[PDB]
Amino acid sequence: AIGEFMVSLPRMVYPQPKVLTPCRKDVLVVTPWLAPIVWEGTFNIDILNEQFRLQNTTIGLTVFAIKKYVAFLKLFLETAEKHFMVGHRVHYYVFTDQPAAVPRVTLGTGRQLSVLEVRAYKRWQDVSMRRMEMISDFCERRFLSEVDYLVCVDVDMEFRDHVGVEILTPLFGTLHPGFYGSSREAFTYERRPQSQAYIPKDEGDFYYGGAFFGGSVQEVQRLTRACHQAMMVDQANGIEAVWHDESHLNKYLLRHKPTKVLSPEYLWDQQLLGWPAVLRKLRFTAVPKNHQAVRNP
Amino acid sequence: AIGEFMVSLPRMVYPQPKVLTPCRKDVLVVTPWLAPIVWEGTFNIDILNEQFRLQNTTIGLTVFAIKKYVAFLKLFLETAEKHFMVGHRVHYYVFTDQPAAVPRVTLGTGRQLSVLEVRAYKRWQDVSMRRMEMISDFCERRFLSEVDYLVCVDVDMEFRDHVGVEILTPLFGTLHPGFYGSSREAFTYERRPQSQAYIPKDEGDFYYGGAFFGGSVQEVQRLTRACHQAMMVDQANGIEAVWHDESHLNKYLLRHKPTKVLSPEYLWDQQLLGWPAVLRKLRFTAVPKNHQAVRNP
Ligand SMILES: CCCCCCCCO[C@@H]1O[C@H](CO)[C@H](O)[C@H](O)[C@H]1O[C@@H]1O[C@@H](C)[C@@H](O)[C@@H](O)[C@@H]1O
Ligand SMILES: CCCCCCCCO[C@@H]1O[C@H](CO)[C@H](O)[C@H](O)[C@H]1O[C@@H]1O[C@@H](C)[C@@H](O)[C@@H](O)[C@@H]1O
Ligand SMILES: O=c1ccn([C@@H]2O[C@H](COP(=O)(O)OP(=O)(O)O)[C@@H](O)[C@H]2O)c(=O)[nH]1
Ligand SMILES: O=c1ccn([C@@H]2O[C@H](COP(=O)(O)OP(=O)(O)O)[C@@H](O)[C@H]2O)c(=O)[nH]1
Ligand SMILES: [Mn+2]
Ligand SMILES: [Mn+2]
Repeated sequence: AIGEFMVSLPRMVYPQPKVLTPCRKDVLVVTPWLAPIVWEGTFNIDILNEQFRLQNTTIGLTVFAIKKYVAFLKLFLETAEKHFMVGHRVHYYVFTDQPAAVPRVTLGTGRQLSVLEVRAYKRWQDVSMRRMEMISDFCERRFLSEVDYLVCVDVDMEFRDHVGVEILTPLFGTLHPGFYGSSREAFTYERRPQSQAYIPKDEGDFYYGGAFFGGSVQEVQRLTRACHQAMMVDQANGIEAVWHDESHLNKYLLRHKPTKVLSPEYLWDQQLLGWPAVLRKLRFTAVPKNHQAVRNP
Repeated sequence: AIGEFMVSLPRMVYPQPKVLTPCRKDVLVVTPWLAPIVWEGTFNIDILNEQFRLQNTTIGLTVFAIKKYVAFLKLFLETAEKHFMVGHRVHYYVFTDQPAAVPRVTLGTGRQLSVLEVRAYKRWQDVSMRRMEMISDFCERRFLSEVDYLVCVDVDMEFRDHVGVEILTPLFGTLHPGFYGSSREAFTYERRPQSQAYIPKDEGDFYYGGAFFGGSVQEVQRLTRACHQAMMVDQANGIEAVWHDESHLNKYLLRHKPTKVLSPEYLWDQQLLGWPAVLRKLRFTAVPKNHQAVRNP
């Protein structure tokens, strides 16, 4: 459940926080709207685990595995078992056009998997974009009754290190690995004024990755609903945003500030971008793929 | 109101946050439980003002002016008018044993003051401690149906700089100005295990000042009820905590982590402590007083 009130912790022994020592001297750890930016070194996971366990927190994890992308599920789920929310209640939701192709994966106690059969769109752009509509629909159909928080990710990925309750908050986005160090004019926002996802060169906080966002079920429902509606308006106007659902996610989070922002520890591609010193851990990373081959028959 | 969901902001022009530049290099700006620690340089007040105005936020401010402390009201209120939550709805609650002695203070638009008549205790310790009971009682009688957040402060103080919506959150405490750089072993927590306020030497995050705390009405009601109840247990057991209400406030916030922590900018004494480099602003500060003279006939 999401408790309405602060919870009471038992006695705990851990190092005292140091007021006169910054937890990181190399990165921004809070946004100008006072949302934590989650980097290793900023959180004590034992405290957070207590707070969230005391509320019997249940986390849904949504993933789409349409057409050839069912091949990514085995490694995705096996690594999630090792690294994602261990110790907490987890409900995986695998959206797929091929229920029988979902691999058998042994789950830890308190963890379960639902397969949600959905239609496959022809264009990969549509498959990716229609995730917003499908997530929104199932929030009403299933998620509101079943989980407290939703975490919505790409399937062509693997967990390599801890991804836990430190990310949970009403609404979160994740710094895109290609742009965390970029100025807002280099951000690949949709720049056509006619698009609902339009963002001018003098606006923008961060470039958030479409591959990892989430929040309470109610906030994720609103975000996904609003993004879908924006895409439908664009469609009616003959427009498709440069980066599809990610463009609309960025517009949404520009205007509705997330209450936490995850660092690129949470969304990385090691082959493409290496391992900068600023990343103490690589938690959730790309799996090599041949885009053209895997996206088409 | 305290909106259920994130609000939508209009277009805004402000400097882009810099992921690879820490906002402060000299202080901790986030706790190990991912609560912001509020210092100048961590927040953009324009973004926060928009967020809270869109919710039509009403902030209540409680202050006790019992016996000779009515003398502090004029400067307290006149400076609050210049610096506290300007632009937002404010409801001052002045608890006093002398309603007729409350000074006439001119208020800006959207701001109101209520005088709550309460009993005077003989001992200054009891006057200070009974604030918990009194705030708790009025949370139910009045604050629940009248304001969104409550801010509870000492009266022997003046505002010298901005104190605004950046502090608002479900539950906040403030770093005591005397001890922000101290190790936990040095904190003047209650150390007798016979007291409900007991905290052993290997526990403690910060030493919070009893002169400035707050949060949602519901969280403040819980904190103040719990502190009063603990004080009554100690009294039945023949013990009074070393620092009275502050000792209990500290035990409470140790076990129920605050969702923001305010830096000593928000609670200072310049005569005692000067103006250290770590304080870029001095926002709410002690008015000199002769403790013995003002606390007794
Ligand atoms: C100034 C920096 C210039 C260099 C930026 C380098 C990374 C670009 O990244 C792409 O960025 C797009 C938005 O602009 C989409 O998010 C796309 O999905 C993403 O590629 C995906 O994520 C990537 C991390 C890779 O895994 C790629 O294979 C994926 O297709
Ligand atoms: C290692 C540092 C050694 C030096 C510490 C110097 C500040 C001490 O502070 C007192 O601390 C107490 C708890 O231990 C109570 O909070 C007391 O109300 C407070 O004095 C109040 O607040 C102070 C800021 C002053 O305004 C004082 O006049 C007040 O009575
Ligand atoms: O044929 C497809 C194309 C994409 N997707 C889903 O849409 C996500 C985003 O697509 P992709 O990973 O190819 O985008 P990229 O990361 O390269 O931008 C994938 O992770 C899958 O979950 C899918 O299931 N089948
Ligand atoms: O005779 C008194 C003593 C205490 N107080 C209230 O209790 C608060 C805390 O007492 P005080 O400021 O004297 O404590 P200190 O800050 O010195 O520790 C004061 O700000 C007043 O609001 C009061 O109204 N009358
Ligand atoms: Mn992907
Ligand atoms: Mn005082």
